[PDB]
Amino acid sequence: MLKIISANVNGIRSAYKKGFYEYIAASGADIVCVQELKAQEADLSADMKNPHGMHGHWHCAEKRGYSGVAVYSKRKPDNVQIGMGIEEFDREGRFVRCDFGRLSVISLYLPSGSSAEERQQVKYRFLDAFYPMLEAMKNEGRDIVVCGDWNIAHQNIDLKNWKGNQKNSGFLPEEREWIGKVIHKLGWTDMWRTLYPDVPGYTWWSNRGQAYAKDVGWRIDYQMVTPELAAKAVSAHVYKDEKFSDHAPLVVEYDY
DNA sequence: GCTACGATCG
DNA sequence: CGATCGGTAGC
Repeated sequence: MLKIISANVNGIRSAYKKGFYEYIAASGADIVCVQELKAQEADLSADMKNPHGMHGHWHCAEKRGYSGVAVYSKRKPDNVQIGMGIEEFDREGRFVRCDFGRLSVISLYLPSGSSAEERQQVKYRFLDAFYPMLEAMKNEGRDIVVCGDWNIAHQNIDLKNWKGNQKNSGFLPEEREWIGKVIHKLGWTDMWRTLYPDVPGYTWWSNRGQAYAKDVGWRIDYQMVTPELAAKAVSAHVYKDEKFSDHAPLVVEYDY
């Protein structure tokens, strides 16, 4: 079985002190896509680049302790693409792609717009520039899994307080509509929602109040999958036995 | 300190 | 409903 994990680690150095390194192996994952390294290559230990002898490819931001994504895999990729090919966003290290024969897996960290209006605008620009990339990849006809933190909840079921967040970055009408377009217009499959139509499956919880304790969370981490491979998905779960971050790892198993 | 990233309650 | 009520990671 092909096990792919998507985990926003909220600082790889921090997560490695919480037991995330051991989790990489114990999970039995074949491919692990991580987001928010919050570190540059020089700050990464050998074990943070190639954990447990796994191959690894990362894209770090130009600013220190910020963003950054990576893809670890037991198998050696026959091709690697660091960045979207758009400087505006590659400055922030938000996109990595690895090709494994007929398969391709991406680690994505989509920009947040909650800090300020200017960052919301930047986020919308990212949607504009990434949408055509999703359409192209979809047209490749090959098996593709885009894991990562998309920073958008799609429907009411995807967050605890949908009524009160309709004017907040992450659940704005325009954003929800964008996700909807990716799924239906482009034809991508929200793997979790298709596997478990009724299960909320939150993957993130705010630091405010007692959000985590009360399970006041959002589902903003995805594995968007192409049709053929999506139909081969057998199960998935949000790992919460341990906590290495304010995000929880999203695990999906495929009958390849 | 800084940067950067909405649950609670009146 | 609108007003106010931010913990964390790394610099």
